[PDB]
Amino acid sequence: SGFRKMAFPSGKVEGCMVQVTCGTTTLNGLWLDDVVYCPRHVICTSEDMFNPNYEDLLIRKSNHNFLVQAGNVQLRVIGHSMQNCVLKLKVDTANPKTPKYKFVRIQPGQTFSVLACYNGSPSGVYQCAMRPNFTIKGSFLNGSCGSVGFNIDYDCVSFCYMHHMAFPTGVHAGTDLEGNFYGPFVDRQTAQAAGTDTTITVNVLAWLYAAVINGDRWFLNRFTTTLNDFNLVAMKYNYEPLTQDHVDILGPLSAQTGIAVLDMCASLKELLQNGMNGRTILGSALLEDEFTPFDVVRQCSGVTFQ
Amino acid sequence: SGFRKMAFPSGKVEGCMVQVTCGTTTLNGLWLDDVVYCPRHVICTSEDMFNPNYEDLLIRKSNHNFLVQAGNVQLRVIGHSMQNCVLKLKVDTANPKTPKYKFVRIQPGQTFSVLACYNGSPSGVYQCAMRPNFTIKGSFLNGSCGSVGFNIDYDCVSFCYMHHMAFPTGVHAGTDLEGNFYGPFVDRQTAQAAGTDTTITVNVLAWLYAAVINGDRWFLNRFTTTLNDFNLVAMKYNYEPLTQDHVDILGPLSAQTGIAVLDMCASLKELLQNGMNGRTILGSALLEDEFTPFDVVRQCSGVTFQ
Repeated sequence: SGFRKMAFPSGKVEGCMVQVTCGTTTLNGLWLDDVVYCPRHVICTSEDMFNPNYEDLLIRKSNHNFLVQAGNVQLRVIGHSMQNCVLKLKVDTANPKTPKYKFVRIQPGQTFSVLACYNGSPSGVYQCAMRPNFTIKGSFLNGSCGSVGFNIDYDCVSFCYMHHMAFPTGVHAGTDLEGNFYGPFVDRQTAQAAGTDTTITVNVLAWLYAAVINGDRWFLNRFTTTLNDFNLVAMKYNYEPLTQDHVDILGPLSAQTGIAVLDMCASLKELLQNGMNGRTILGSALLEDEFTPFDVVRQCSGVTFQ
Repeated sequence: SGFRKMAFPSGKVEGCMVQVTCGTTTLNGLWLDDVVYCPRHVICTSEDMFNPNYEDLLIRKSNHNFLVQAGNVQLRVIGHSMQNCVLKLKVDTANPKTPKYKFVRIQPGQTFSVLACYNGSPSGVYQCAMRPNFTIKGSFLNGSCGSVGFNIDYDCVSFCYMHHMAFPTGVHAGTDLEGNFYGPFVDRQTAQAAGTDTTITVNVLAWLYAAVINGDRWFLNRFTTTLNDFNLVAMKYNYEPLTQDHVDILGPLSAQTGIAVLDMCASLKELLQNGMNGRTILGSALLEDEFTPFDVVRQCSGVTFQ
C-alpha cells in the first residue's frame, strides 16, 4: 500500500562515519576496519582550492597533521596514502561496528541511499540516481563532503558514492570509493558544468510496473511496438536508449504483472506523445525515472536488512 | 545547495524495533526501557475485528500469550495493559539501546520520518506529513503495523506516530504513542474513509519560496491579492485557508527573498486557476505540500540583500 522514494535503513552506515580534520578543514570520512576514507581535498586550503597540487600537498603531510574523531574518541593516524581523489588514513583501531561491505562503481540509472553528514554526524538520508550526465540531484550543505551513498544487498553494504563537490552551477559530483569521479569532474573549486541530462527509460518502465502492482492501470493500452521503433521515440523525447539488456531486466516485473515489456513500451510511447491529461500515476503528474527494477521489487516485496 | 525530501537517519530507532506475536498475528513493537508498545489490534482475530470489545479480549489474554522477540533475543512479558488504542507490554529487560526520547502528538502540516519494518526488522525510511485529513502517504505492506514515525532533535528521538491500518487509496492511519488516533478513525473493521485531501497551503508557499531560491521562478507574476480573495480561491481548490499565523511563519523566507507572502499567494492563485501548463517546479508537475517552512529554511537558508 503506497509507493515512496524509500531509502535503505542507515544504521549500519551511521556506525562508520567519523570527522576528519586537516588544517582548518573538517569533513566526513568512512571508517572501515582500520582505514578511514575521505576526499583528498581535505588537505587543501582556501588559497589552494581553485587549483591545488595534490601530489605536493600530500608529500608535505605527516600523520600528525590529521585529526580523526569518532564521536569524542580521537583515532590515531598511523599512515596516509592517496588513491585517485580519495585520501586513505590508516588508524590504530579497527572499527568494531564495521559491517560486511564491498566497494562498487555504479552505472548511470542506478540508485542509492545518500547518508548526508556534517562533522562526522549523520543528519539526513535520501535516495538518488546517478544521472546519465554523471551528476546526482542531492542536497548538501557546508561540511557534507565525504557523505557516502550505498546499497544494502543481504547483510552486505555496497558503498558506491562519496560526495566531493558542489559547484556554483548547482551540480553535485563525487567518486566511487576508489576515488575515481563519476563523469569528467575534478576536485578543483571552479565552475564545471554537466553535459545535458536525459531521462532513464528503463527506470520509467520499472515505475509503470510499480503503478500496475499498486492497481493504477489507466495508462495501459492494447498497442505494442518493436524495440527499434520505440528507441526512435526514445531519442526524440530526450530518453536514454532502451537496450535489449534493459528489456530482459524488466522480465521479472513483466511476469509478475503479466504485461509484456514491449506493450509497456507502447503504453510509454503514448504517454510521451499525449501527456497525462490532468491525471496522475502513483501520485505523480510526470514520469518518474529514479526507481530501478530492483527498487520496485524491493519496495513491493517488503525485504528487510538485518 | 539543491533541495530534496530527506528523512532522519534511522539507527537510533532500528535499535528499538521488535517483533510481537499474539495468536496468529505478528507485527512490530517499539521497545523503550522495559515497555514494548504496539497496536492493540494484535490481540484480535479477524472475526473479533468486526465488533471488538478490547477490554474483554485483553482480560482473556495472559502474559505468555504474547511472544516478544528482539532479533533472536526472546523478551519475557511480565505485565500488559492498554492505553487507548496502544498495547503496552512490560518486559523483564530494559532495552540497552534505548535512546533519549519523548512522545509527542504532532500537528497536521508537520513532518516526520517513518521507518517501515517487518518482523521487527527495518526495511526502509521515508519522510511523511501529518495531513489535514489526518492520513499519511506511506509505503506499508502486511506485517508493517507497529512501524513508527519520529523526529530527531540532537540526540532526542521524539516519536509521534505508530502505524495501525491502510486505506484502499494508498494512504495510512495510526495513533500517537499514547494510543490516540490521528483523525476520526477506529481500530475496528467498519466502513471508514479519509476525508478530502486538503492541501497544506503554508507548505506549498514555503516550497514556492524554495523554488525561487533554487533559481526556478517562471511562476512569479506582478500581481498581489488579499488574504480574503486568496482564501476564496483556496476554498474552491481544497487548500487550507491562509492565516496571519502562516504569513508570520513565512516571515524569514519572505524577508530573505524580498517576495511578500501575499505576492507569492497571487502566484499560487494563478497556478491553481490555470494549472502548470506542462511546466515543472523543482522537478515536480504538481504543487508539493509536504515541506514545512522549517524544512525549507534548513535547505534554502541564504543571504539577504541590504
